[PDB]
Amino acid sequence: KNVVIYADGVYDMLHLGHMKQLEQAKKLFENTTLIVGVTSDNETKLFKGQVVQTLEERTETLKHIRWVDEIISPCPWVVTPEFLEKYKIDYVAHDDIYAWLKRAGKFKATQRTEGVSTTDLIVRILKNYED
Amino acid sequence: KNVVIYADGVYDMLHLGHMKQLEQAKKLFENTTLIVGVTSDNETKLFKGQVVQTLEERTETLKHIRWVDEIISPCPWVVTPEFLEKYKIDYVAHDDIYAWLKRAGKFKATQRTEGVSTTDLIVRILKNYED
Repeated sequence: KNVVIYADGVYDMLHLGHMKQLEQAKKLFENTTLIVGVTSDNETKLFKGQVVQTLEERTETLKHIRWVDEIISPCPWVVTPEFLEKYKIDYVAHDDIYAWLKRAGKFKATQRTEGVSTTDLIVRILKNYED
Repeated sequence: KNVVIYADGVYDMLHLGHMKQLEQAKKLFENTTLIVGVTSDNETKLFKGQVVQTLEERTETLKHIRWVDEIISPCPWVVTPEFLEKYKIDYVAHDDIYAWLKRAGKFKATQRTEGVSTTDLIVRILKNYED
């Protein structure tokens, strides 16, 4: 009755927004294994343009999160059907290139989540010292 | 065979340092319940002088951490023997006012942990834009 869920992302400077999203992926069914994929530094740099924490810091941080059952670090940038087969993944959690996942019934959307980001924290601190 | 461990702190802007410390408290024995106490805003302000995240943000964040089994939010600023009795706490994890805990065999130290703090992240980002 166990359902394997895969979610991938950069997970740079992880915050409540990411944690709630991982919670939602984990709770898509009563019995899950949540596998989390953490993109490589060189691919995040090239395809997003920047990355702050190394692959090791981003993976080490996710390890402490309650909902994460397994980590693939680094993961592939693009999910393929062979990847889904090789790891026995039943669904991919995401918040088009993803049309083949929806067409196979393997796409699960995770509603949007606001968190207290590093930016929010800096802004909140500096509001105390200048307008 | 279950051992109840209590750790209290502010847990402002939680990072890897805090997560590793909570891991260490959780793993002090093979079978534990880790209870975590989160200090109140007004007491943290008065006794530490400042606090960034509210009690709700600090508690909500700890809820997502793998090692945390129960949260007392807000917790008392000072641990008393009645508090230990009331919650059936066998040990207090900490990194003098704590001499009575050591004298009773209820004090467990958690070695020091370095993390990638918010400050470290800001500094690392700004090193890219100015010396």
